[PDB]
This record gives sequence, structure tokens and C-alpha cells, in this order.
Amino acid sequence: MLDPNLLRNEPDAVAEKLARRGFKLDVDKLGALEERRKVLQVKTENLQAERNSRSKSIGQAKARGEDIEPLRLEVNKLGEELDAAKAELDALQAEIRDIALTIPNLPADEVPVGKDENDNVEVSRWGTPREFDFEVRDHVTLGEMHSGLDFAAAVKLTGSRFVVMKGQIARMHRALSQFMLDLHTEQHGYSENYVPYLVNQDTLYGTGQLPKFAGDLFHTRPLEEEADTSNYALIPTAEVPLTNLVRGEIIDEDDLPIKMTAHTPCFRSEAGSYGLIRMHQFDKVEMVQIVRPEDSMAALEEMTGHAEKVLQLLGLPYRKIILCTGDMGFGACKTYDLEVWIPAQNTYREISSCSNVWDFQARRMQARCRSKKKTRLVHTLNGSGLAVGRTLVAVMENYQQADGRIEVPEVLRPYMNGLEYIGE
Amino acid sequence: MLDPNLLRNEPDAVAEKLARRGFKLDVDKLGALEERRKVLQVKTENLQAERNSRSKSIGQAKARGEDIEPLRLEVNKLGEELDAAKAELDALQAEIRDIALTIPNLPADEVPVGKDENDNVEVSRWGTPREFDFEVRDHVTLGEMHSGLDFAAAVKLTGSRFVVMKGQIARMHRALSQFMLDLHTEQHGYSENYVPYLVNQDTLYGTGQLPKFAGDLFHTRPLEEEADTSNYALIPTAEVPLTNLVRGEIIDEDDLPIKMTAHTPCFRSEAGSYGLIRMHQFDKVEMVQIVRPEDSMAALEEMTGHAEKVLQLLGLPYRKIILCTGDMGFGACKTYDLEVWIPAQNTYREISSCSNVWDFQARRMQARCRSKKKTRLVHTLNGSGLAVGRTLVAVMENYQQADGRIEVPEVLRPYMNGLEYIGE
Ligand SMILES: Nc1nc(-c2cccnc2)nc2c1ncn2[C@@H]1O[C@H](COS(=O)(=O)NC(=O)[C@@H](N)CO)[C@@H](O)[C@H]1O
Ligand SMILES: Nc1nc(-c2cccnc2)nc2c1ncn2[C@@H]1O[C@H](COS(=O)(=O)NC(=O)[C@@H](N)CO)[C@@H](O)[C@H]1O
Ligand SMILES: [Cl-]
Ligand SMILES: [Cl-]
Ligand SMILES: [Cl-]
Ligand SMILES: [Cl-]
Repeated sequence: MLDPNLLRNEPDAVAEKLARRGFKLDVDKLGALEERRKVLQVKTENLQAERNSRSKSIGQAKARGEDIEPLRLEVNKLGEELDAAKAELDALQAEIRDIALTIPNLPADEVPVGKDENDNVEVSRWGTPREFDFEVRDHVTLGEMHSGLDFAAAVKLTGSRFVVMKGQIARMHRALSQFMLDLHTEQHGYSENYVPYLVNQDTLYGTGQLPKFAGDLFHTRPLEEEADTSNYALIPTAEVPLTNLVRGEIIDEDDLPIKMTAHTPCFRSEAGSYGLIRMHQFDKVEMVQIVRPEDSMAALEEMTGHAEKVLQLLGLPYRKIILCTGDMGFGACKTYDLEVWIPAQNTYREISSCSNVWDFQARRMQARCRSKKKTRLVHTLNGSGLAVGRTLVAVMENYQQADGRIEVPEVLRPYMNGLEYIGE
Repeated sequence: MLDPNLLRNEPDAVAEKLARRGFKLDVDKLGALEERRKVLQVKTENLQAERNSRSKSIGQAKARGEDIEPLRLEVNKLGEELDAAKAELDALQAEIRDIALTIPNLPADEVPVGKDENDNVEVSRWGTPREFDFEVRDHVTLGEMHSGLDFAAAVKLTGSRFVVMKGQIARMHRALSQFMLDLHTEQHGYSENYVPYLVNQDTLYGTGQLPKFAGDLFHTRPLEEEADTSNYALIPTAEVPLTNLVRGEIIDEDDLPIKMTAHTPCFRSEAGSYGLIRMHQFDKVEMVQIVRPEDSMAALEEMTGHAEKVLQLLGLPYRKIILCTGDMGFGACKTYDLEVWIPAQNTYREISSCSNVWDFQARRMQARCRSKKKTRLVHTLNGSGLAVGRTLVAVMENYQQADGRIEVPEVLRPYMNGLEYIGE
């Protein structure tokens, strides 16, 4: 959520910034509700003043032995009017909140104005794409040659946009996630976490999947024996459980930054999309940071660096892209995307997204920090380090040999019993 | 499913064997439906004989120039009677099938007759429980001392029967699953697999979770853009996707055994149950075997051995229990359970279940083998090698020191950057 004070005091500048990312802030609707809220706030106060007075008058009557019955009808009619007003006020505060929750984050000033993917700016690149001395085979070809990718088996087991990985390919996918977690926990100061893969409605509201993106998720039907408390959704990213670990907390500023990593499957309905490029299930090693507000922009650099180190150590050429206002996620105020070289596509494909979410989720979770005094909202960040299946594609394609074998990157050989190549 | 021929030809012996496991086979209901099926089969044949004859008579009329209109009414009335009969027959064949699918597996003759957990027989044991020279702390205590188990964080993120693991505890849990997969793939001839965690209705019918155990599962609501093909359930065990990989196949007997392993989260509604002992989500390294019918009992020994090797290499004392007729799972014909020593409970707790499922799932999946000649059903087996959270509990409790630190078992130190102990 955005600061309610900016929406009440500077709506025209908020709308101006939100328009840059393609959101039209309905200033007139919002202002009408906001105005009716103040009118109701006063109406309850006046009704309470009148009730207290008539009730103090009913006291003078009971003391003077007067007819204390007409004033009793007066006080009860006021008590009803008060209740109707508090009811209208609560319903109104709920409508404003519902609206507040549909508003995306305000973008950082250094974010370039743009409409879509074509307006994102390349800020840097590393490594040089391999000059192949043969016809480049794609990851589906390479997978099937090695009997390691089986899309038909997954359709039989579940349906489309699912995969079954077998043998050395499955081992490589596994090695990649172990290498990522070990890098981040042993070298980048992240603490490892095993989190639930099903989360509740409060958690989803916390990181911003709710109320607007329910359709992007897999929802589980409630359990018979947990009838009213098991309305769960499958996690779309480890950012969701990880960021919510500080939900409703007041952290000592000296205990910040909190750096968390986790390796989980990720589940996406993939609505609106028509091999291992966009699945319903995919693994990702996630990085989450809880920081002081003064440190989030530094933390974004640090975290992107951590994601970049995975690519560098695996010898995978990539480029760093700053997203434009119109290509960011709902909760982001600034995003860097890392795009890896895919030989078979003769282009760079997204492998990570690192964002500074500002105080947007902290406001929804009421995640604050103290100095050591008064409290204020922390900032949150999240980035992939990395999306494992996309890394596997990149490794298979970039390390393929003329004979169809796949060279195991040096850093993965200890995770693969010292194996030099996939296949014979 | 059981062999339809045993149910039709030897029902009294089938019922006798099923009663041993507490199932009352409704021989009289089944026999009534079976009988009405044969009557309908004949009724359709007679109606077809009559229609063909009257239709051949209608031909003699068209040839002789006779009134070929009454016979036309006769042939169409017969065609209707045929349709009603084929409709009654199909509805009946569906009722019989529905019943066939509720019947549990017939138990092996060496399975002891018993009513519950108290009638299971200990067949062997390994190792001696540690003689503690201090007050034994439980895994919740040990977890919390090391800030590695957080049950309150999981309730906030999702709800009850979920856990959040952090730091060296999460690392140890991770190390355990890596050690298990590496043991089974490098030493026990299992091929590694990355499978979907959501599966379809056919898959669930295949391994036997359906039709009887829908309530034990988490079900996902169908996706808007996959409206009629996304009625999925979360996998309760990797046995489900793994065993179904051979569904509808005819395997060359020389390609058997098929040995598959996988590390997945497992999701159970846990209906009827009132720390890390019975969660809604838990990890398990599963072993699955597809074998010739002559090899399943040998394969059960082999697989239990593979599960036992995990416990031995981790220096964890355990006992091997043969389940009695009344304590087996629906699809099992024979089960060995490995139960590990839990110091804080002064008893052995289940860590693995290894079963010979016979041709029960193979019959549902129509998974057959040829020699490279004619075909016959394969046998399937599955066993935990092992349930990861239960192994973590066992390791934390059995390796705890007087100062609260946890000694890292020798085999896990390479998976934990050479760490000797958890905590300082
Ligand atoms: N549906 C999907 N399928 C696959 C995929 C990957 C490999 C094989 N098969 C499928 N990757 C996805 C994906 N959705 C996202 N990703 C990959 O995940 C990365 C990060 O995802 S993101 O949505 O851009 N951002 C977050 O979720 C944040 N928590 C930061 O990680 C992206 O850069 C992609 O590489
Ligand atoms: N709900 C549950 N929770 C936990 C658990 C474990 C650790 C921490 N928290 C929870 N373990 C379970 C469990 N249900 C089963 N297990 C563990 O899984 C083992 C095998 O499960 S079983 O249902 O007995 N059999 C299968 O699923 C077969 N696929 C063979 O593995 C059992 O022996 C238990 O140790
Ligand atoms: Cl429902
Ligand atoms: Cl505030
Ligand atoms: Cl529905
Ligand atoms: Cl048969």
C-alpha cells in the first residue's frame, strides 16, 4: 500500500507518478469517499455529544423526580443513529482500504518512463556469447537426447506446462539449487529457510498477491476438519513466505538487515500466456532482504550482485536491464532484471528479477523498526538467485558439445560426484 | 484393483483373505450385479439377433415389393430396446468397476493376522540406543535452543501442522535429503527424477488414492483458462507421480526392474488425527520399483535394505516391523516399517514404510510387460529412504550433547561445509 498521507495530501502528484506506470488514479472517486469519511467522523462525534448531553439531562430528571421517559426515547433514538453512523463509517473505511490495496507502488525517480518490455534499458552486460563451431541444439533437443526431459510423462501425470526430469539432467537441476543456496549462505550472508509451500490470505495480502492477483495462483479447497482456516494458496515465489516472516513485528534497527534465502517450487496459473520456459511449477532460489529505509537502494545493488555472482561463477554471459515504469511488478518501486544468453534463441532470456519494494509490503504487514524511541516501516527487497529451470536451460545450451554431450560447469562438478560431462 | 477373475470365480476365498485385514466383501451385492451383467450381455445379443433377422426380413420385403413399413416400426423398436439394454449394461459395468476400486489389496500369506499397531511383529533390530549421561532434550527444545524450528512463524504464514526451519537446522534438513538421493542414485541403482507436485485424477486412481482417500488430500481449484482439465491434487508422496510414469505402458521384461528415486514435499490433510511428527507438509526421499511378478518379494527385501542403509550410515538405532493384516495401507500386500529410536520419547517412531503392492496398481494403470510373446502385469513397490523431517528429529535427538549442541553425523559433514556441530 501507498502512504495514506500522500493519497490524502498530495493526490495529484501520486496520480502523476502512477500514470507513468500506466495506472489511472481515480482522484475524484477517492476524494468523494475521503470527504464522506470526514463528514461521518463528525456526525458520530455530534451524535455522541447529543447522547451524552441528553443522558446527563436524563440524570437531572432522575435526580429531580421528573418524567424521565421521553428523554429515554430520545437517548435510545440517538444511540440508534450513532450505531447506523458507526456502521456507515466502518463500511466506508473498508471501501477506502479495498481501493488502497489495488494501487501499485510509486516508482523511483531514476526508473525510465516506458510502456512495455521494449522500453526497458540495458545498464550493463558481462561475458561474451560462445562462438559455436557447429549447429546449436535447443534444451528440449539436448534434454531428449539425454533422456532427461520428459514433457509427455508430465502431461500424463498432471497436464500441460509441467515437466519430468530424469537422470543426469535431474541431477544437474539439483546441483544448481545446492550451489545457489551454498553460495548465498556461505558467501553472501543469507540465512537458509525451509518454509511452507501453502500460505494463507493474510500472507498473500502482505506481499501483494492479494487482492488483485488471485487469478495468478493455485488455490486449495479448505479441509473438512479445518473448514474455516484452510483457505490456502500455493506459493508463487519464496518471496511470499520469506517476506511475511517479519509481518507484525517491531525489529531493533541494529538487527537489520535481515537476509533470508530459500529453495522452493513455485506455482503459477500462468493466465494470459498463449520447453522449460513458462511452467505451472518451477524451482527458484530466492533472496529476501528486510532493511532500514535508508539502505534499500544500496541493498538492491548488493542483492543484484549476489544474483550476478551465480551467473559469473557458472560462466554464463548475461545483461542487466533496468525495468521501465510500465514493465514493473505491482509492488516494485525499482527492478533490475538479469537476462542470460540462450544460444538456440540467439538472444538473452530473463533468469532473475531483483526489486526494491520500498515500504509497500511493510505497510501491508505492519513490519516496523525501532532505534535504541519511535517506530517506522522497514523496506523489503527480493530477487531470484536464481530461477533454477532457466539456469539449467542456459547451462545445457551454453555448455553443449558437438557430439551432443553437455560439459558440467566447474562449480557444479563437486555437486555431481565430479562428473565432467552429461552423456556418452 | 484385484484380479476380476478371482472376484468372479473364487469370491469366498477373496472375502476370507479380505476379512483378515478387516474388510467385509459384500459377496451377495457383487454376485447380484455380476449376475445381472450376464443377463444383460445375453439380452443385447438376443435383441441384436432379432434386429438383424427382422432387418434381413425387411430386405426380403424390399426385394419382393411387399409392405416394408410394419417391419420398419419393428426394427426401430428393437434398435431402441438394444440401446436401452447397452445403456443399462454400461451403467452396470460402471457400478461393478466403482465397487472393484473400493477393495483393498489381498495380503501375502506370510503377513501375520492382526487388528492394529499392537499386532505388528518385530522381525529385526539394529544398533543400541545411546546411554545419555544427562537429561535428554526433545527436538522442539533443541530446535528452539538453536533458533532453527519456528512453529509460530508457520502458523502466521499458513496455519497449524506447518513448520519454518532456519539456519543450521534447515541446512541439516537439506543435507539429509542430499545424502539420501546421492546414496540411492550412486550406490543403489535408482535413477533420479524431478516430478510434478500436483497430479491429475487418473494418476490418483492409478496408485489408489482414489476413489477412497480424496479426503486425505489437498485439492486445487481448476484454473479459469484450463477449466475442465485442471482438477489437481497435491501429491501425498512421490510414490504417486513415480509409479504412474509406467502407466499404460508395455515394458520389455529385460528393461525391468525400473528403480526410481525422487525428493519431494508431501501434502496430507491429516484427517482423523487429534513437533515435526505429523505435518500437512513434509519432505520425503522416495524409492519406487517396477519389477517382474516373480521378483517383487526379493525387491521388497532389497528396497527395505536401501532404507536401512540410510539409518546405519547415520548411526541411528532402529527396528524392522512387519505390519499385520489390519495395519497395512489399502494397496499393500506386504509392508515392512522401519522405526527409529527417539531418545526424548524412550521409544521407536516410524521413519519408513516399504511395501510390495503386487499387481494392484499395475492393474489400475494397465502397466504390463512383454517377453522377447503375450503380456502380463508388472508389480510395483515403494518405500521411504527416508521421510526427511523424521530423520532430522532422530539426528537432533540422538546426536545432542550436554551443552545443547548437536553433533553432525560423519556422513553429513561433507554436505554441511565440514561442520562438526550445530550451535556454539
Ligand atoms: N512461470 C514461470 N516459469 C518459469 C520456468 C523456468 C524454467 C522452466 N520452466 C518454467 N520461470 C518463471 C516463471 N515465472 C517466473 N519465472 C522465473 O522467475 C524469475 C523471477 O520471477 S519474477 O516473478 O520475475 N519475480 C519473483 O517471483 C520475485 N520473487 C523475485 O524472484 C523470472 O526472472 C523468471 O526467470
Ligand atoms: N503427515 C506426516 N508427517 C510427517 C512429518 C515428518 C516430519 C516432520 N513433520 C511431519 N511424516 C509423515 C507423515 N505421513 C507420513 N510420514 C512419514 O512418511 C513415511 C512413509 O509414509 S507412508 O504413508 O507410511 N508411506 C508412503 O507414503 C509410501 N509412499 C512409502 O514412502 C512414514 O513412515 C512417516 O515417517
Ligand atoms: Cl469448496
Ligand atoms: Cl507510519
Ligand atoms: Cl470450484
Ligand atoms: Cl491380465
